[PDB]
Amino acid sequence: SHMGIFSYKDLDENASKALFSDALAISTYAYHNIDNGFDEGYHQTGFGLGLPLTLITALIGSTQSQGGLPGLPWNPDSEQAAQEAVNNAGWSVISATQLGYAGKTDARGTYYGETAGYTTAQAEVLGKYDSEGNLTAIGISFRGTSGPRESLIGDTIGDVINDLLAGFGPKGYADGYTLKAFGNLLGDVAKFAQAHGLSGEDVVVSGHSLGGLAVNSMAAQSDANWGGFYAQSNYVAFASPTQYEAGGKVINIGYENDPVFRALDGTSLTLPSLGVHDAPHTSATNNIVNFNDHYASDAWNLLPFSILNIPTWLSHLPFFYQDGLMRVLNSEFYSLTDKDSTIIVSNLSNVTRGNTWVEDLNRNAETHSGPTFIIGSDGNDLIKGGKGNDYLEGRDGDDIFRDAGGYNLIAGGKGHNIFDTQQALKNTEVAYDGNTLYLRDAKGGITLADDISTLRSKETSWLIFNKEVDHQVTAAGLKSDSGLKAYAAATGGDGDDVLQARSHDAWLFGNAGNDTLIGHAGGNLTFVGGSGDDILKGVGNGNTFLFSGDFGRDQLYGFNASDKLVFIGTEGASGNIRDYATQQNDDLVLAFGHSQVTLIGVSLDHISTDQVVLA
Ligand SMILES: [Ca+2]
Ligand SMILES: [Ca+2]
Ligand SMILES: [Ca+2]
Ligand SMILES: [Ca+2]
Ligand SMILES: [Ca+2]
Ligand SMILES: [Ca+2]
Ligand SMILES: [Ca+2]
Ligand SMILES: [Ca+2]
Repeated sequence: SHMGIFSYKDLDENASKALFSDALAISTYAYHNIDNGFDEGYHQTGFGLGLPLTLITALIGSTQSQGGLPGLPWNPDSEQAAQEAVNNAGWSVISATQLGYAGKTDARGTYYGETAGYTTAQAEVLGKYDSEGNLTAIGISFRGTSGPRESLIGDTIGDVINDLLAGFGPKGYADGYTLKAFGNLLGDVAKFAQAHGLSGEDVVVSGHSLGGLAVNSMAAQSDANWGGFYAQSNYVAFASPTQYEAGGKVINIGYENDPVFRALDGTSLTLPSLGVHDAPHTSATNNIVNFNDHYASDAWNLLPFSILNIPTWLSHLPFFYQDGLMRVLNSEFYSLTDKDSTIIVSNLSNVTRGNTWVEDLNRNAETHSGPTFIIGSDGNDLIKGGKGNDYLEGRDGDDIFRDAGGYNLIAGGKGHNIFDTQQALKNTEVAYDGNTLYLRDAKGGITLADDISTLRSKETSWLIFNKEVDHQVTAAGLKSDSGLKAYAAATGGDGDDVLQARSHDAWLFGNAGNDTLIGHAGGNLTFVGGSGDDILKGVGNGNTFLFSGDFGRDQLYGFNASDKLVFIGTEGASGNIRDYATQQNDDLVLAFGHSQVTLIGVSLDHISTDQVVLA
């Protein structure tokens, strides 16, 4: 059973999604929009010849963004923007007075580290309230490296000393950070929580980079300190160099090409710490790619990947975490993902998005495996899937998709979207159920694609060896300069349809409703019952029975040794059909949670491996 890439402990899927959303919001808030100008600059001028301009904007912003420097009257107030965002997510700062806290805070309510050597640490304490004003949850967020704009340089230097001691300092240092920085504050928050009827489980703890380290540190101290109040608190760490994994308290989320993420092994410095360190960790999402201008560039990657290579730090910036990971969370394919799913997140500048394909380069990382998910932007994307199984999501904007093989799901989203086969149309079998385009390649790989307006092929002749040809996708067939080409299919509607294959039908599409799909003597037919509970009557040899998503409860007659079952984007993580199977007398039931198919008069030992695809 898939629980989502951000699944946490034994929470149900909706609860862990809500926890993740809260964590990322408060983690982001701790930076007070310090990287607002970098965000604008990067998207406007990029990371290549325009990099000098990007850096200027990072420092002093514009009329539309605020860079690192405070006090420029033509910048917008990015700190107010940051407050609005965290308040919108349901969270508001709790004052030192409410907590009865005697330590240091600033005019924005931020809490400061308590011990000498830790006085540049920053934390935020926030509350979530019900519609009647009662406190229902508490959020604790630790800031990564940096500080308030007004003391940015001095504060950053103290942070850097803390960072260096975590890597090269005494054993125990990382573990000690949060206790030394915020030991007293955390005691007061616990008493305040208790006073309001809350327990440790009502607390979310988050933070990014050095803040992610602080999350792991707090978890590491939580069994013994503060009366054990926070032992069962919810720890969500972003871009942490460290992992605390004893007791399974922390989820460590980050991008594999972020050189800070997992830089330390537990808390230990190792040789990979100064190079590529992609050995998988049990608490971590090990295979999410930040597909940005640096990752995309062969020229940038002539330099060795290392935390000592400053350009590689592009992938670490908080705005990439906020924007990119919320798109993962909100993906149409989220319920199909697991902790270690390969996910490629489009994070290109406006300079490169129009000429660079988002694809799994597998750069500076262990070899990827399993299905690949590629998440587009709300802009116009170019997205390319590989030879294995792919889930491609365009979102808003006019997107163009390519894919090199296997079994695939494509969601074009809003906009005018195009699927580009890169070869002669005659090499692809094409059909349409009225909403979804079905494409089968010469090796039998099948793609389902939603919201595709145009199918693009590449044609040739003795005269012009390359010509792109666009085919408008319509209910009546593909329309191009040559005319209208009908689909070789029978297509039902929302009702309970009876569909009988005609001599040249290659597909039967029941669509919604409980349909009856009847084959023919020549076989070689693909049955797609669609949603609802369908009856599939196989006749002859070489038939394919196809099932995707929530496909209802089907009954399958006439299955034999020459037929094939294809499951794409269905419930369950296993790639072995035996795991789904139960014999009920003479019938074989294959169960996919809320969906299932019963093969009438079939036994499991009569089905060979190559008769089933689980994609
Ligand atoms: Ca700081
Ligand atoms: Ca990896
Ligand atoms: Ca898009
Ligand atoms: Ca593919
Ligand atoms: Ca789109
Ligand atoms: Ca129907
Ligand atoms: Ca149906
Ligand atoms: Ca069905």
